[PDB]
Amino acid sequence: YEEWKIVKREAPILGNDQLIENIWKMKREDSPYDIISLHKVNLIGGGNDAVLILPGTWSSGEQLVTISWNGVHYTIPDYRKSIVLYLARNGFNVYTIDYRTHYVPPFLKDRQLSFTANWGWSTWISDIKEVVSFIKRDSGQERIYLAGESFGGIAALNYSSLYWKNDIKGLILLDGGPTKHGIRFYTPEVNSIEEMEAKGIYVIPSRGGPNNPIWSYALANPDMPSPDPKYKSISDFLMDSLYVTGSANPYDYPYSKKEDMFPILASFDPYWPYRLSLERDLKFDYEGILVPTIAFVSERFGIQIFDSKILPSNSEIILLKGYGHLDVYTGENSEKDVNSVVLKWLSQQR
Ligand SMILES: [Ca+2]
Ligand SMILES: [Ca+2]
Ligand SMILES: [Ca+2]
Repeated sequence: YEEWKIVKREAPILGNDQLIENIWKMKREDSPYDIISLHKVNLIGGGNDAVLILPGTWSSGEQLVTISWNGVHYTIPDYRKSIVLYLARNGFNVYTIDYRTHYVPPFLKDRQLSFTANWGWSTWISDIKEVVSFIKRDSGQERIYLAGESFGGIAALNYSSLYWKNDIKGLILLDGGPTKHGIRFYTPEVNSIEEMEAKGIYVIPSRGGPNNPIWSYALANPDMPSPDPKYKSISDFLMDSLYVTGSANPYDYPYSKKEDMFPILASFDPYWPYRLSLERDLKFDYEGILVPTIAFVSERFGIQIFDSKILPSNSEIILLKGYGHLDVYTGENSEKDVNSVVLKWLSQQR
């Protein structure tokens, strides 16, 4: 349990052979599935500094680097469309974490998932801490840049509220952070910890991931019939389902593409613990965080949901006009609107 063990050493990234990946794994407690992992990406010959990116719900560090799940590949990553690869190409040591969710078998159900009952904030925060400690030694930085996507932005802020003084020198929120008072991709099956155990429902399933091969089928066969007869094709149905949820804008700028969206949905982890959301009770102190911050907010999703008032005083807020949630993370226009802007912001800190 104690140590990080190397599992992939100096491995070139598919479609990006100037970039290399290292992966380490750490056993945690107390079930066989309590494992975390850490990915590092840098240019051949080395990168500098340290940026850690926290994935969002059902996401993983693996997804953030190779748009894959357990080595199952759905596409070839484009560094222009990937914050991790883009920052690594531009000279940074970039790291990203596989949460414990990345080790859950997709076929488990109901009470077989009871080992996730205490996958709450102290667990997640402890796992992020182990990664940060490793990064400091690996990169040589006393403090790091911490980025977060969606849920990962809340995680970044929560982590920072506890450890910013010794660990964090800059925050990058990519459509993620505390949401507004009572802000209403699932309808909750449980509403408390007691109900979770009473009903034996410990996780929220993804509508993508290994248990939903529809996305991958539809990328290869986009003109097949729609399961919902309102639409002319399966791809039409799936892309419009993303539109309706504020996840994509297929119809106007930034012109979300199935080639970008379907691989993301396909490569998610199957399950996410209820415990994190059921600990809405826990108060984190965001008042003292004196860290330079850049926050990106999608017009079609984030502005409606995310609360700007609770962020550090520094914060530069970038509104992404036309964007759905997932457009923040992929697509050819994300290079101009997100990735290059994060790089420029980082250059202003140095
Ligand atoms: Ca140092
Ligand atoms: Ca399916
Ligand atoms: Ca077809």
